[PDB]
Amino acid sequence: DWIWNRMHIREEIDSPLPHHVGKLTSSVGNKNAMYIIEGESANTIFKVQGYDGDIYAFERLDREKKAEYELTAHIIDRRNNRSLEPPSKFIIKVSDINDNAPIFVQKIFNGSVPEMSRLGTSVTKVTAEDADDPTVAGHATVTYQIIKGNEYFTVDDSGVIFTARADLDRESQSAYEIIVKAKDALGLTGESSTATVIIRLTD
Amino acid sequence: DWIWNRMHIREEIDSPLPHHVGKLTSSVGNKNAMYIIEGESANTIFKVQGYDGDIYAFERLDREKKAEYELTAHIIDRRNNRSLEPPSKFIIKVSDINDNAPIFVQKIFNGSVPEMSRLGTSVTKVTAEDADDPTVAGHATVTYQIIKGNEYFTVDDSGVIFTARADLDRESQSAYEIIVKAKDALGLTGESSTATVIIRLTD
Ligand SMILES: [Ca+2]
Ligand SMILES: [Ca+2]
Ligand SMILES: [Ca+2]
Ligand SMILES: [Ca+2]
Ligand SMILES: [Ca+2]
Ligand SMILES: [Ca+2]
Repeated sequence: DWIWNRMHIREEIDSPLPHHVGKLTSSVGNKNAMYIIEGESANTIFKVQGYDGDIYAFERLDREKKAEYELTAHIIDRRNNRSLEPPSKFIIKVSDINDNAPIFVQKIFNGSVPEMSRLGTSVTKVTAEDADDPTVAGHATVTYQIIKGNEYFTVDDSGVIFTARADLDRESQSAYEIIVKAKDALGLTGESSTATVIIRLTD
Repeated sequence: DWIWNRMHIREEIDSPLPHHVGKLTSSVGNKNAMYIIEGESANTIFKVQGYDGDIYAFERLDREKKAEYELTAHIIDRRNNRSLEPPSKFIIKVSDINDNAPIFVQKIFNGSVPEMSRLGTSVTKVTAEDADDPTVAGHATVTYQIIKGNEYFTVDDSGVIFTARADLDRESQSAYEIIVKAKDALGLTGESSTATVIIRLTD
């Protein structure tokens, strides 16, 4: 279905308040009429600025705090306070910007793998989460790199760590401490965007 | 009735092209669908910019040239070119700015009034035309001032000229030339802003 009862405003707008959100339109043509709103942050963050039905935002918004607001519109005869229309529900949607980097879910991950496993043996999985909107182009798309120990292990872009060599010998080294870094597809990183993986070689 | 199938963009936008108009929303689905538009200046002035159904304008607009544009939106599966919704009609409205001053096309008006008429006697009506939108915030509200001949006549903000004295005497002076200035209520005046009124006393 087509969804038309929506307004959209970008988060984190850094030009001077207030900021234009969108415009209400009722077909009545009583010019004693006024647009009135109620609902989530109606008349605090979002205010009508008239007489045309324009709604403005009076705070900078963070989609990661609240991503949308449910409001209801009216239109009122200011002579007699009569409601001229049925009220109309709508949503003000806060449009995502890429303002978060992926952050690992743990400071230290642990795994193990038998010594002398074939090249490309899966060891363990690391995970970083990006607080941006995962339905927007790439904003919460996470990619991974090993930045210390990449000669010994590789990582795929799901965070899966694999042996990078077929000759890992427990006698030479029984525990690797490797450093992983995460970074969203638009390049945003990072700290808490690194972590450590302790990988023990088993006998 | 509430009219939700609308977008609005201000005319005579001075910042870098291109300029955000609004956003289409289908509750569909893919994951493989694309927003496609047709209609007045679709795909030349107005283009979808992807992938969330945002429309942008690629020219500056003049409401006085064209005030609105009828378009139809589609949502199409990229794979097989199947439509995924019935099309939806919508209008892109161009929001007025105050960029026109009242213009006198007729620059000489003629009126008459009996000599020795009382103060406040109606003489004639002058009219200047303002090309902006009469439904928006004073933009085409015309006001008038007398800038020559104030001692003898007044003008109201509807352009009606009145006697300013009860002793206008046909034997002493049978004809006056006053000059009227028009400007809109927001102060905009320009090159065609004055007219002469030739007033003759009768009896
Ligand atoms: Ca944010
Ligand atoms: Ca991100
Ligand atoms: Ca964000
Ligand atoms: Ca214009
Ligand atoms: Ca205009
Ligand atoms: Ca004007």
